[PDB]
Amino acid sequence: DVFRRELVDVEGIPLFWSIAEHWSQVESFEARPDDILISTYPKSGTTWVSEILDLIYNNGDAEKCKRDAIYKRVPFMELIIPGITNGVEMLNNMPSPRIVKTHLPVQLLPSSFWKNDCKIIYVARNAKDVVVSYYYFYQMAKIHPEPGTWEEFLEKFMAGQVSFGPWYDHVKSWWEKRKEYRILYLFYEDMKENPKCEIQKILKFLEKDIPEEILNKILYHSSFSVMKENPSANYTTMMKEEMDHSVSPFMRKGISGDWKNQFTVAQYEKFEEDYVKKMEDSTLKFRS
Ligand SMILES: Nc1ncnc2c1ncn2[C@@H]1O[C@H](COP(=O)(O)O)[C@@H](OP(=O)(O)O)[C@H]1O
Repeated sequence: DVFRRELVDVEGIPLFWSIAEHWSQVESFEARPDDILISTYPKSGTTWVSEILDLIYNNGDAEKCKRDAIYKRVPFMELIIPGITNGVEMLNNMPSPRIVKTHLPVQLLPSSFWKNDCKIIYVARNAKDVVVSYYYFYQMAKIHPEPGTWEEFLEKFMAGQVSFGPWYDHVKSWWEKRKEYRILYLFYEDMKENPKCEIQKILKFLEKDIPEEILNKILYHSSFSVMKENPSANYTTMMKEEMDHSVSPFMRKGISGDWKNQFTVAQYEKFEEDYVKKMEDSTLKFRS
């Protein structure tokens, strides 16, 4: 059974066992100067931004963006599972310009990205909404260990004992990294509030100037209501053994503030006290 195993340490970070097993392929990954890397802590808007980028690259052409599932159009680089998928292989075989997905902490990113000085789009999301999204994702996406109860999972999340390690260090170190490499550092909440503004930021970062009409096409097709029902974007093409949407759909709620529905008041107060200690020295600021 490739599913439901315990995580394995890779350079200090808990990762899926099969990523650890095939780490050589990941560490030696060959980037290209025109790769665009989408980098996120899990559940922070990866799919949303991936779809936006593929829409941009296809001039808003919805049919072209249905050429394959999002996880084939924008490969999850480090995800290697025996008999199931190999993100590195998928990317090696992909023509430029490539859009690459990762969740690796900064210190684990393949060094080729730095050597090629790639542009990177990092997406962050408020921690409370992330842990809620991640709890349900752990339940449905069977590569993860069992999450246990919400209480148990929340404690694991606070302790960084989850796939890809602690949220706190992930977002903080990627934020610091923006001084060394070209990183457009976006917030899920900003995309919720004014998606047009955020897509315009992406376009500027990519040095692309497009007609208003194309921008509006991209906006329309990247909305939650459209993506939720789009089988090329909503992960329903995944084998049921890998993702069981009857447990929880991938496109779950797509809002900011679902944390209020999940956290008890006591859990919230405890989480905030812990958060302040971990985050007060970083210049990073979030809305919940
Ligand atoms: N177009 C969109 N607009 C808003 N949220 C979206 C979205 N597409 C996906 N999401 C949300 O992004 C989260 C998945 O993130 P990732 O792609 O990084 O795994 C899920 O959050 P919820 O579980 O809070 O609904 C999902 O519903």
